Amino acid sequence: NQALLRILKETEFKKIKVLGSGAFGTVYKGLWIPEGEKVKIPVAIKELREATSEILDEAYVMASVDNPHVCRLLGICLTSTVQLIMQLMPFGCLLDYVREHKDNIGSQYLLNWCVQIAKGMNYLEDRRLVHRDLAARNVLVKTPQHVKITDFGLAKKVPIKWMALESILHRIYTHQSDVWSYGVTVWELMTFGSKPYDGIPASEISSILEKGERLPQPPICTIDVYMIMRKCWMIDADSRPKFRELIIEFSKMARDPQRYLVIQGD
Ligand SMILES: *CCC(=O)Nc1cc(Nc2ncc(C(=O)OC(C)C)c(-c3cn(C)c4ccccc34)n2)c(OC)cc1N(C)CCN(C)C
Repeated sequence: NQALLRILKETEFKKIKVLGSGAFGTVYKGLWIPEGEKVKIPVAIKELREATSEILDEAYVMASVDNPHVCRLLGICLTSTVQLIMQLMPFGCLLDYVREHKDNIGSQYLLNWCVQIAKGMNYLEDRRLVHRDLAARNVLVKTPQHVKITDFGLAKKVPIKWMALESILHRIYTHQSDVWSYGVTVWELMTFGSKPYDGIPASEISSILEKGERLPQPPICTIDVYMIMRKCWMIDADSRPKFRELIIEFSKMARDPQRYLVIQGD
């Protein structure tokens, strides 16, 4: 379906402010002004490094993602470089959000985020799509009660500390290895943005995983919640929970939020 992806001219969008920078490229805050519309849509713009060699085929797939908890590719600008246009999420990423609001985040917010992230991942799995880079930094906040998974499709700088053990050792990526990354993302949220395995070099992560060591229990987590994270990090990938079951588990817990998370002043 070609029309779901808009091909933009360079005159249609302007870059206003830098939001983040890395080896991938740069993400800008900008404005999209389609020619005959007289509207100014706030957008985020990611300019990829020059190719030196297909990604339009992946762009159409990213444009067809149709779920309230996964970011959709709004448009693409094809020159020597490739620039991706998406809706601006005005509250930033969930990683920065839980760090800045570490004092006043209730259990209902946290468990609802876990549900929405699982809903987005379950949608991707039903489309037979693997994300490969699920992390708290890659969950964006449209509104505090509405989050979206971003950066889907960029895979087609290794995020070792979020990867399943079989991804580190065998470079095997499946939906069950996404579940492992989901467990680390939830651990990031429950610790209000702590760095996983802080201090340990990335070259030693596969070793400590092989010895049975996992991320510690967050203090606000009852054992009921922590055992869900623990099951996401089982070596046998098929034993890990499925995103379908994670939606059901966290939905039941979001109905009685104080029973499952112990937060000061909740
Ligand atoms: C976790 C770091 C972060 O995301 N910081 C951030 C994010 C945003 N909002 C926003 N909106 C859309 C997109 C996006 O879809 O980009 C696609 C790839 C075009 C992004 C975004 C996505 N990736 C992969 C990023 C990497 C780095 C930076 C942003 C993105 N982000 C805003 O909007 C204001 C700000 C923001 N920073 C400045 C943090 C806000 N401070 C107030 C903390």
